[PDB]
Amino acid sequence: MTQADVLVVGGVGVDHIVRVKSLPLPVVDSMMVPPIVTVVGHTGNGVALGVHALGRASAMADVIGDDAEGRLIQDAYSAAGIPITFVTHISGTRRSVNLVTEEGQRMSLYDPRHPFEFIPDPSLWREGIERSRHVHVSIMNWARYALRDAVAAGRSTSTDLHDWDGVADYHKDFAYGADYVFVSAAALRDESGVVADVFARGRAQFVVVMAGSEGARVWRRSDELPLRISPISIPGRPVVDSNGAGDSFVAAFLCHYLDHGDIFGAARAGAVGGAWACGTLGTHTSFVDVETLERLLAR
Amino acid sequence: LVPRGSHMTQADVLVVGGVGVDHIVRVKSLPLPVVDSMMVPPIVTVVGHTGNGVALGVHALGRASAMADVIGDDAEGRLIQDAYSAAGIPITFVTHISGTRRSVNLVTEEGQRMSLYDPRHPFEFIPDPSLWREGIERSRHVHVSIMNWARYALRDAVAAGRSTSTDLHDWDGVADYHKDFAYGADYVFVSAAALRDESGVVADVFARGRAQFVVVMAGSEGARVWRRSDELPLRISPISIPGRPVVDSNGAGDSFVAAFLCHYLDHGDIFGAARAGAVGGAWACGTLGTHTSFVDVETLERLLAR
Ligand SMILES: C[C@H]1O[C@H](O[C@H]2[C@H](O)[C@@H](O)[C@@H](O[C@H]3[C@H](O)[C@@H](O)[C@@H](O)O[C@@H]3CO)O[C@@H]2CO)[C@H](O)[C@@H](O)[C@@H]1N[C@H]1C=C(CO)[C@@H](O)[C@H](O)[C@H]1O
Ligand SMILES: C[C@H]1O[C@H](O[C@H]2[C@H](O)[C@@H](O)[C@@H](O[C@H]3[C@H](O)[C@@H](O)[C@@H](O)O[C@@H]3CO)O[C@@H]2CO)[C@H](O)[C@@H](O)[C@@H]1N[C@H]1C=C(CO)[C@@H](O)[C@H](O)[C@H]1O
Ligand SMILES: Nc1ncnc2c1ncn2[C@@H]1O[C@H](COP(=O)(O)OP(=O)(O)NP(=O)(O)O)[C@@H](O)[C@H]1O
Ligand SMILES: Nc1ncnc2c1ncn2[C@@H]1O[C@H](COP(=O)(O)OP(=O)(O)NP(=O)(O)O)[C@@H](O)[C@H]1O
Ligand SMILES: [Mn+2]
Ligand SMILES: [Mn+2]
Repeated sequence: MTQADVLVVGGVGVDHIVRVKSLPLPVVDSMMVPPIVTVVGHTGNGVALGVHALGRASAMADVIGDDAEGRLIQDAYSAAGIPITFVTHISGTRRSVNLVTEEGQRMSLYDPRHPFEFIPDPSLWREGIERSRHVHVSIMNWARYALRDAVAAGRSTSTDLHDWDGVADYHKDFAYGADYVFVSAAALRDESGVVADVFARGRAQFVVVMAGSEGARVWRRSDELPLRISPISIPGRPVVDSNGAGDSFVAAFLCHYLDHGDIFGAARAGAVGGAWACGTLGTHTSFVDVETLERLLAR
Repeated sequence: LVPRGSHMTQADVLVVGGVGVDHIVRVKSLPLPVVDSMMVPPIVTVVGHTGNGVALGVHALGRASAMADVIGDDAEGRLIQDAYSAAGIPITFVTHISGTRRSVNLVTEEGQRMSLYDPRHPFEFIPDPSLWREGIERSRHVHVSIMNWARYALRDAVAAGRSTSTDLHDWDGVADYHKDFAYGADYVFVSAAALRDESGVVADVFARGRAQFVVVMAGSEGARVWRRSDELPLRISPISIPGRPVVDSNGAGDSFVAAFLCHYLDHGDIFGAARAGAVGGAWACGTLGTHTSFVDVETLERLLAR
């Protein structure tokens, strides 16, 4: 209802976390695992929580289900002080089963669940856009038009492409359409070439590549080479689950860049918080606050 | 930690322990691919696990079942609860902080299953026998699922002169965990899967336990029934159902057990019941993991005539 700093569009669901000895899975008919937790998650949700956790004002706009999980999300967001605007789809809330090893390897078994061709009433995101400084668009299929609207409304825009080929046409609208572009180095064949293209064919102001344990890479039009942002080791806090890490990174970065306009400072800030999300198990269970950030950012 | 739920009438089969929740994920193929993210069709969340299987199968066969287990104060715990009220099945339970059992089942378009099982209860946890003792009094037969605490339910059930049965599932024949169930129950079911010296284990069970007979289930190869009297196992042909091809062998053992019991309680024919269980198990193979479907009396009797 009120002004928000970051509007997140889409990307809230439910995650089922199974801790396994190692990946690829053994050859068995039945294997016993430690407790399988069920948490609210998915990329958009991560960013929103992270922003809110940093004292800033976030807000959600997504398609959830008339599920039990839809309602879990609903008053989970009411538990925190986070505005959520949703429409319910018959097909139900997105959810996923994530396999995690005790050393960090992650595989995600993802259930988008919504009709690929489905578009919610644009008022879903359009009202958010009027009351928001920045818009983070998560790569739900319909969310592309939110980005379209957001840019047209002269809001700063961001997106997370996640694993993306660097080739596929699906992600492309987000890659070329958003001001600040985040993507995981995971499936990138020619990062150099992919970045260069985005700069050429899109309104990408800069491109931040997240590469797990080896940190993150920041690309600028001005620099032919990426600025390398080393991963942060937290004194007292070891890595447990790198799920929600990207979203946490993004959350910190945005919050920092919205205030300072320093791109590297924000990248450093994102490296923290990204690292903080690793000290906890379970996607989007723990986020860094302001006080904790500034202490570690002096470090 | 004092039992509650709904239980008032006489029951044919009391199932002790073994109810939980399954998360079913349909996968392209197994062994799992090497990737960071792949999309799958809708992941359904259904009530399941071994005890639940027996109880449901019995219920589907026109007889009266009933549950006694440890569930959680979970959402999944409450899922189970009014799933059992949807059907006409009495459940009596105690709640543990650690929550309801769960499992993640990976299933292929070919039938292949991997189960990631979460017992969740403290291994050393024992509910107050009042959980199952009222059940035992209002029941003709007691099926004990190999939950660790269920160990004493069986003992109590036996002392109450009820006929008893259990499903040991995978068992090498060496572990001491299963032994109390193996030696303590009247009708013993075990999967041939991890049995190294099947013969010797049986001989032992008969010798050191009160096993009246032992039913070895061997998937696609049918089932073997052992008696003290015959030195060789009687082989029960796997049954092919007309109109219903094999698609998913998930739930077959529990289904086998339910049908067997219901038949043996009525007729006392062991080979006859064994044949019925073969049908019940085959029906579960005709079922896809996501649908809960058990054979009724009519289909059973028809196919048992064939
Ligand atoms: C957020 C999500 O992003 C990625 O998923 C996207 C796919 O990569 C896209 O290809 C597209 O999938 C569509 C396919 O083209 C096609 O199958 C069509 O039928 O519809 C599909 C659904 O639209 O869109 C997907 C997003 O909707 C990525 O692969 C996936 O891993 C990402 N989800 C993870 C995010 C987090 C936290 O950041 C975890 O909590 C989730 O469990 C992960 O699943
Ligand atoms: C029903 C379940 O039975 C079997 O699981 C038992 C284990 O084989 C036992 O060794 C014992 O495990 C305990 C360990 O001994 C102990 O050291 C500690 O690790 O705690 C363990 C849990 O108490 O007891 C287990 C039963 O509590 C079998 O291995 C397992 O596969 C069986 N579950 C299947 C049954 C169904 C439906 O028929 C599915 O829903 C499950 O996903 C299957 O896994
Ligand atoms: N082991 C680690 N040690 C320190 N920092 C880490 C570690 N793993 C990840 N990070 C930080 O967290 C960020 C996110 O990691 P990464 O796994 O690359 O994102 P991601 O794979 O896209 N996660 P997701 O958004 O769910 O797809 C990285 O860019 C680092 O800044
Ligand atoms: N592929 C199959 N085709 C036909 N009948 C089958 C097939 N698999 C199993 N059966 C029947 O179903 C019974 C159960 O077999 P089995 O898979 O060993 O039980 P299980 O291992 O306990 N599976 P579960 O129900 O999860 O405990 C067998 O004894 C057969 O009678
Ligand atoms: Mn990501
Ligand atoms: Mn079994």
